[PDB]
Amino acid sequence: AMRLPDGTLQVMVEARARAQVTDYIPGPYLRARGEVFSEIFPIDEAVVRVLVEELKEAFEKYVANHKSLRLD
Amino acid sequence: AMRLPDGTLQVMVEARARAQVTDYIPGPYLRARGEVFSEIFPIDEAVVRVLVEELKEAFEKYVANHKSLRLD
Repeated sequence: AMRLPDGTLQVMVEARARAQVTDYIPGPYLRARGEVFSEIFPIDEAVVRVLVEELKEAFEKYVANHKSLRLD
Repeated sequence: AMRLPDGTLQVMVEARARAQVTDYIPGPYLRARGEVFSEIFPIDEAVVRVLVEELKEAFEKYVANHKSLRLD
């Protein structure tokens, strides 16, 4: 984080995990707590790899259409 | 500035940017009160790079084929 003497405070953040909200407090301030973590992983990743190849093909095709999408 | 006694002036120029007039002051001579210039900046020139060649070929193949305009 870097500070600037102009009334605008800019800070960069990175996402690491998720959280759940069950208890709610009328803010300000707002306070909650998570109960369980919900996450799943792919199974039999051969089809997942085929889908990844198709997604890469789609991304490559989209790159070839960057003549008007304004992207590097 | 190089002059002749014939009422005609030859001056070489190099334009910087277009200038507009908001309030006109009658003369003679007619004087104009300038304001902030209407300037632009290039952002995300990736599309501009393709546009440059697309615009270039249109007259590059024209002057080469059609010669009545007689451009260099």
